[PDB]
Amino acid sequence: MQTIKCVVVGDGAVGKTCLLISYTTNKFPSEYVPAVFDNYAVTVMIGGEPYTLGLFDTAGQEDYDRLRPLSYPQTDVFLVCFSVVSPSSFENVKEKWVPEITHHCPKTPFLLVGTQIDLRDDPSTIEKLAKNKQKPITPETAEKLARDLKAVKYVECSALTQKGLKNVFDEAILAALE
Repeated sequence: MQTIKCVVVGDGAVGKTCLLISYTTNKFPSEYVPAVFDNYAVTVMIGGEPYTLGLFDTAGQEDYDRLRPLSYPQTDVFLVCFSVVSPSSFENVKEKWVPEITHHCPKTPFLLVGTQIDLRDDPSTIEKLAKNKQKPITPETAEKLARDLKAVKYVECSALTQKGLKNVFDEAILAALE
């Protein structure tokens, strides 16, 4: 209980980096991304009881056989991030993440977060989809996928505005107790 380990991972997600950096100091635009990606540790004050928080993010490598599972994951909280503006990203959650989770041995609470709301497929974007007749998927269609097995809870956040972190900020504390 001295420290809380949490891992962050999403399916591709082009704005995956901007999501992590925006939390460190705000930077959705990420006009310029850093070369090598390093990990950052931050602590939050709560009722006067500061707790350290370790954030882990994949930075390519892979070919180094990092082996996240380490035959014994030390993560007590698993976070997932996906976009609801693209269709292929919707199936990717079930085609790869649903089965891949088996390697992690579903024995811990999972949280499903929806990001990129508000944009809901900006107009210029829905036009590009209209040509392929894809159309964006609604959050209700995604919520059913989480309740397909045993999703603990689902939440939506807007990174474009500070309305996204405020939603996942209160929920993040709940995991701290666990």
